[PDB]
Amino acid sequence: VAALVVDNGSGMCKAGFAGDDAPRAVFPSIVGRPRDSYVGDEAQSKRGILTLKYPIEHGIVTNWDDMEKIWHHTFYNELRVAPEEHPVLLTEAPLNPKANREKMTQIMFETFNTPAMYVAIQAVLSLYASGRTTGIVLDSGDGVSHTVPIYEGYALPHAILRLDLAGRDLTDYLMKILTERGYSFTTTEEREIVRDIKEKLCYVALDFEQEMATAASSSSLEKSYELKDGQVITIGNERFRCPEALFQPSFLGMEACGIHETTYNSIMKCDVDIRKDLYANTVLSGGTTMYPGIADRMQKEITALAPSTMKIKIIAPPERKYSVWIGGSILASLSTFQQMWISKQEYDESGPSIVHRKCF
Ligand SMILES: Nc1ncnc2c1ncn2[C@@H]1O[C@H](COP(=O)(O)OP(=O)(O)OP(=O)(O)O)[C@@H](O)[C@H]1O
Ligand SMILES: [Ca+2]
Repeated sequence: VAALVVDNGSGMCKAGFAGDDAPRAVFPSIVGRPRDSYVGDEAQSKRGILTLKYPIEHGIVTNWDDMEKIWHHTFYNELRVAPEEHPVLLTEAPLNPKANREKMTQIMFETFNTPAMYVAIQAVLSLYASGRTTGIVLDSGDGVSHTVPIYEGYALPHAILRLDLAGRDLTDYLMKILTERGYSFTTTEEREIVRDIKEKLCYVALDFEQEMATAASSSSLEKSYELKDGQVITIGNERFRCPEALFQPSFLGMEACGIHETTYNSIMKCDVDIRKDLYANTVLSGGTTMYPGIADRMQKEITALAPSTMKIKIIAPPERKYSVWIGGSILASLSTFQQMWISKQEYDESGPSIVHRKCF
């Protein structure tokens, strides 16, 4: 029988069967409750009568009651399976606190009675999906961006960096600057419309200053978008100013290095003898890395920071929106992985802290 692959994020949850090339269910990480409980799409649609919670903040689980409700929904409503029948691979953020790993483990075995489980780092799974075991991954989702150096299958914790600027922040920023053109997007249902605008029309400029000058001298960069009621709006320099905040956190009032400088800073924290492997194997993952033009801009910026003789290669896989899930599916499918699982007998004997020596 097949193992199950579950990838829980700040914005979206992805789940399915080990061996498939895509997840079977993708839904919002939202739990709703009367002002008895609703999860996912139903919670968002019925949001008028409900109080909404987001159990995962910047990649870290903060509310365990609600996280359990998401897992019950994932098994019984979305995949339509019995947890006690299947081994279960779960995913976690880089630098997930020790206590969080243990509680995760406790709930699978004691609440859902899984015969087996395992937990792997999100960024490591993405690297695997690209057929590599050495490289540095930039993972940018809905709530957090990480840069993660990896060597022979092992993430290097001393060199991992965290930036709390991602897709959710970009959506809000686009709402703001579209107003300064005369439009008025402010409500929760309007936020969802602007999220669509962002995903369809936005892009990363190669040279920001020059792109600003092009937009100010003609309408060559303008694009249109039709709203539900038939109104057509027009967007110009907003198309590239929005994702520019990833490269300049100043735009949002943050005193922080951009995603290009963060990647270089992580590499510089690693042993001199491995840096060249990392420079030549920089991989992009997550929904927020989907912008057209993002790989060429990363290439340009890293080149200006690195030594002049250095070989720079940015890899941006076409399926990178789901490369965490696909990496898990690959791993849980390998017959040479089957003796890596934590069994329930092992749990019964050692308890939740067995996870530190089994999932290393
Ligand atoms: N084509 C696209 N262009 C730009 N942004 C996109 C695109 N598709 C999705 N996104 C954005 O990516 C985000 C979702 O990505 P992902 O599922 O990787 O994050 P997550 O796992 O929910 O969150 P995190 O990893 O931060 O915990 C959303 O903010 C969404 O608006
Ligand atoms: Ca994620």
